[PDB]
Amino acid sequence: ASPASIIQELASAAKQYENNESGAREALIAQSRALIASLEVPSEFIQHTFWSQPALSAIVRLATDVNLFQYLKDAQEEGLNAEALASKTGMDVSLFARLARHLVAMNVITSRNGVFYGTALSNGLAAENYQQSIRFCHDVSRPSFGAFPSFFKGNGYKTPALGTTDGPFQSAHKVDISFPQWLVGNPPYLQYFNSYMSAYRAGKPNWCDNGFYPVADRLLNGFDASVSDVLLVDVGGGRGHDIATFGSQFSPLPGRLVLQDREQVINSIPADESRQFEATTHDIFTTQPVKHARAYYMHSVPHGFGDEDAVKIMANLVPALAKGYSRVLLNEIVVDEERPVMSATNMDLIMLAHMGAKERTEADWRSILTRAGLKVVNIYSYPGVAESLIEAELA
Amino acid sequence: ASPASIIQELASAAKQYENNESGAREALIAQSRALIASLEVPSEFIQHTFWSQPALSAIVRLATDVNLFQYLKDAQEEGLNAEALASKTGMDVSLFARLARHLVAMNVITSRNGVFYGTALSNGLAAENYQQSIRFCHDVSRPSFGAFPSFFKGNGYKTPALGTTDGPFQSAHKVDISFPQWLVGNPPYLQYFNSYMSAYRAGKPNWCDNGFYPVADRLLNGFDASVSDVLLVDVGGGRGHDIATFGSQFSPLPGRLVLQDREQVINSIPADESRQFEATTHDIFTTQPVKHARAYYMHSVPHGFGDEDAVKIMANLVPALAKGYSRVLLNEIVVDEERPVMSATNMDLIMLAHMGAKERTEADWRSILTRAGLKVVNIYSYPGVAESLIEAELA
Ligand SMILES: CC(C)=CCC/C(C)=C/CC/C(C)=C/Cc1c(O)c(C)c2c(c1O)C(=O)OC2
Ligand SMILES: CC(C)=CCC/C(C)=C/CC/C(C)=C/Cc1c(O)c(C)c2c(c1O)C(=O)OC2
Ligand SMILES: Nc1ncnc2c1ncn2[C@@H]1O[C@H](CSCC[C@H](N)C(=O)O)[C@@H](O)[C@H]1O
Ligand SMILES: Nc1ncnc2c1ncn2[C@@H]1O[C@H](CSCC[C@H](N)C(=O)O)[C@@H](O)[C@H]1O
Repeated sequence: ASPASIIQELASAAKQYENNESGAREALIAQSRALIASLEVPSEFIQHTFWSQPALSAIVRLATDVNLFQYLKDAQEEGLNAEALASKTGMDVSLFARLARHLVAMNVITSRNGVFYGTALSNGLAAENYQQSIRFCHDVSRPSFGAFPSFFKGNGYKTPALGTTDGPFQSAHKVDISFPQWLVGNPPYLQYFNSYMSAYRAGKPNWCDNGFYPVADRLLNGFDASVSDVLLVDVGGGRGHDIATFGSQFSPLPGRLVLQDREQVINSIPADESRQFEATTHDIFTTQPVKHARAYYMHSVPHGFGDEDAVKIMANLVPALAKGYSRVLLNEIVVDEERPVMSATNMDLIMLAHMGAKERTEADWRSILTRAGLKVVNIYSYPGVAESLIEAELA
Repeated sequence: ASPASIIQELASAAKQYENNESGAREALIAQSRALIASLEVPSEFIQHTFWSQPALSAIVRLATDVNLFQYLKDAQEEGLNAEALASKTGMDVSLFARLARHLVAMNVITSRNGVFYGTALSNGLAAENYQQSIRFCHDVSRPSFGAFPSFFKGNGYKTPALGTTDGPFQSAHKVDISFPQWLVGNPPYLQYFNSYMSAYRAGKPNWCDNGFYPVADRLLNGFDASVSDVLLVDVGGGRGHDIATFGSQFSPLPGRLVLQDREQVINSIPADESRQFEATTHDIFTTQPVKHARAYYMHSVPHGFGDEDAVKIMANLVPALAKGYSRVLLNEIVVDEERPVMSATNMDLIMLAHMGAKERTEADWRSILTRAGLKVVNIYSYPGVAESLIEAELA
């Protein structure tokens, strides 16, 4: 694809974005990235990859220490010059200006006549769940990626055997314990991860949104309280962000919403009397205790585990499924390995960097499900979103 | 700015690029990066900044250990599938494909029907000087940026006072010596750096190219061998790539070209009977030994030093200058703090993370030059080129 060819494909993607077609925003972004690569000389690729981006990561991390994005949000259309922001942040003015000027250059904040102004991005990054995501990513994930070359040279360029305890995460952070055990042993990073989970794919269509999975036809239609008064269980749902969205979309609810996660996660949920779900403790490596519910939902859970654990996780739902009633809803990335895209590779490498795990093709998922005693009904996807929704049933 | 307005500017700069207008390639990349910023939601920014790019850096680093880009260059348009490259690189084929698919998604290589192919980018990165740049950047510069949050938290968010010994480089690499001393004390990174200086801005218009600095009218016109038989001294020219480029564009040369650097750099230059310059050792903090030359040229040298040192560097040329004849040519970034651009913020932060130094405005440079006993004749710039060309003369 020549630059002239990409310029045309970008202009055609822009028209579809203007027509508000699904995924056209994401397609317009990917055409813009392909155009950059077709134009940059190798020296510019070196400067962007190893100068601009590591410095951006460092400054954005430093932003969470000094309240930078919160000050620019509160300053609104007025903004703040370098002297003002240096005074609020407690920073040397020349230091601040130099760092903020990289943010301007990287399109994270804007400047005009010496004044700095928030963006929708920087205003969005001021929220506490993004603050804690930035901290987790820079303090925890970044060193694991930095250790890929030495670790894989040291292990013979082998895929980590057990995944849980012989990967780049353990070498970077100088431990011989698994990443979940590391989380529990290294506060505040368990809590940052719990906040992070409400942010890693936010602002994208949800599995249950309109045009994606037909929730109303498959779940609400035919829901039967004589079989079970539970409508949906979110197995591994974290603090509940996902099940909370579902409840808001499909109210009045005909049955209960049950959140399941580990006790340390469940205890972290802020008390709210408007809550529509019941926050419960359940370990996915034991048999599912809620019986015959209309739907059992997982999002970004078995993708962190090897084949045997992924088969157990799914098989532990089987004893609770009511034949001809209970849906198994697996909300996970399905790798199309003939068409690689960044949404899948990002998560696959994040899975390698933390859990020594991997993302899966439709064939791999079909195999884990069949071994678990389940079979696929249908797979649903939506343009622009990373994950698919695999509906499964008792084999 | 609005996406629909960036869409038009991108299309406008596309027309300018297809007319081969100066800097239009660089403006199209900039408009492409601006559109992506206007479209990406914060969660996508998080995944790109904190997953895609650190993963990209490490895979490009790992590529230099297993001869990847070279194998893809050898394969030319035939390419290699995952099993073949895994065999050649000595990696598990599953691990290789996962890492190679991120290079595909990030536009570093391409894929069709399970075959991977090199690009102009990956083919260019196979060259040794880029291989060593990659090694330097991921091993040496990467941890320096990674220590920015903790270092400036600890030092009070202050500019490094001395710069050389009190910076994030010393904090990241657990030393209290200067970066130049660290280089000498940590082979092979000195020589990696020396190769790196032929790559960090390669493929961009040089100061002496057509439409930039008028070398012929200012230097060749009026060259007077009765004053001196030396046409140009490159003060701090590394292994001589810049002075070699100059000699080839302006042959047959009317006078001598003299390179000056540290002996540990000069004695790393491959012996070459076709070379057009004389390779000499000279310390920029001693008086310039070559007397009355037509030009004394500096590229990316005093930007690495504080004000007092940079004055000495420029001042040490003054005793050698022939009044009304000798030109001083300083080829450095001139920061426009009314217009932040990646080309200057990149190298400014690079200067901070290695030398504790900074890039300078036109006011800063004029003040240093005046203190050195010099005055500015003119300042030359070129669309899309990071550096300017400041011509100075005896005050
Ligand atoms: C409370 C306790 C007993 C132990 C800790 C339990 C725990 C949090 C375990 C981790 C389980 C797991 C599948 C993690 C796998 C996982 C993701 O899925 C997602 C989306 C992300 C990351 C990740 O590691 C990540 O770094 O960025 C997003
Ligand atoms: C051999 C010896 C005795 C001493 C070592 C002398 C030495 C190499 C000192 C370094 C001097 C100096 C101004 C360095 C400043 C400098 C750059 O300019 C450029 C373009 C780059 C970097 C950099 O640090 C960098 O990291 O990426 C490109
Ligand atoms: N053994 C276990 N039992 C129950 N939950 C577990 C578990 N191991 C990991 N988890 C949970 O699985 C989740 C994976 S991250 C996914 C969170 C949420 N489903 C979302 O997509 O936003 C985490 O919340 C983690 O606490
Ligand atoms: N004290 C000193 N005396 C002479 N050269 C020095 C020096 N300190 C640093 N240098 C040289 O200054 C150069 C800075 S990097 C710039 C290299 C080259 N001018 C280019 O633009 O590509 C290095 O080659 C380094 O060896």
